[PDB]
Amino acid sequence: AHNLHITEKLEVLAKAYSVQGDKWRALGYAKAINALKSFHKPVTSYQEACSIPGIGKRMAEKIIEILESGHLRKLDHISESVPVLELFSNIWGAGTKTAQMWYQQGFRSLEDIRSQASLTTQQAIGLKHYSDFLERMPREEATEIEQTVQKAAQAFNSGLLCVACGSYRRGKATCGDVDVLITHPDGRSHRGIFSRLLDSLRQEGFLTDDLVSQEENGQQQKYLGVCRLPGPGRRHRRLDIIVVPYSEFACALLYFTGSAHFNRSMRALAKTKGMSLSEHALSTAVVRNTHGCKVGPGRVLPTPTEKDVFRLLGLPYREPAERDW
DNA sequence: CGGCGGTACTG
DNA sequence: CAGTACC
DNA sequence: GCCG
Ligand SMILES: [Mg+2]
Ligand code: NA
Ligand code: NA
Repeated sequence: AHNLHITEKLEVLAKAYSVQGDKWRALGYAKAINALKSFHKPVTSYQEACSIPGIGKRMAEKIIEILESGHLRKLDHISESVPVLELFSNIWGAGTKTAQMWYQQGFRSLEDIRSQASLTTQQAIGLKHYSDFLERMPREEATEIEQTVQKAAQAFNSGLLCVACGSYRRGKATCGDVDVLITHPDGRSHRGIFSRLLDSLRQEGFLTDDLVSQEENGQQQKYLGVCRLPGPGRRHRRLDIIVVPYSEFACALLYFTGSAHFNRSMRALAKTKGMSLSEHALSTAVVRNTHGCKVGPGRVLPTPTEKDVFRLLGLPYREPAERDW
């Protein structure tokens, strides 16, 4: 953590680009910032800048301006719309397009949104839980939530295997939400159980809002919603559940454990090797066109364990706490 | 030049 | 489909 | 934004 004086200013720029919808420029910035944060010693030279992976001339020039003038002139020309765009796209279900649209329509505050904006069902829930959805819970509460789900699941099939993933599995002290993966060792009993589980969890008043939940489909893969533990002092928390076939267990676990950048790096690596990795499977002999798009499926490789995914990719295994990029 | 992860709901 | 979301 |  040796370049806070520069990265702190870059994260402001990255965030501005992000809420304005400039996703690839923002991405570039993210990789540079992350790089700078892992670099033990204070970069001291424009040459020493380019040196680092994720950093190039453009970014180097910025870092040079910050160490000499102790400032970044671009930070002074960030659009005034940015704080408002950030406020709006912090509503669950509203992204950069929606935020920019609301802004163009003259809205500047959540009060404007509440009173004048047209909201999707999701966004109305997002807004109702605006503050809650910005808070992190202690991992101890995540345990309680996982256990509430696990108990309700194992109540109608004790064979069900339930594991909390995401930041919880990566071992963080606090969690943004709870990610529960459910599967079954028998390979078939996982089918059409959202039906039973969600009903059970609604029965106990545990679920309060549904954000994403295709219950008309017998093939539902995920539930994204909102729960609240019983008793006083409790806040609404975001709950994400996925149910996967046992054969996809390792890939599902890897994906659902993250982090996001870790998943992307893994998947980017797989593609270099003519393979493909998703929450469903690791595939080989994947045929692609000249534009990187999948033109041919290939074969699914057997992956009983996360270790196998690493192995098939020619990588040393990493514990969840080490995937925390 | 041009890709930068791969996928699942919503409406 | 585009937008948003998941990790 | 970075990089092949
Ligand atoms: Mg999470
Ligand atoms: Na949002
Ligand atoms: Na629904």
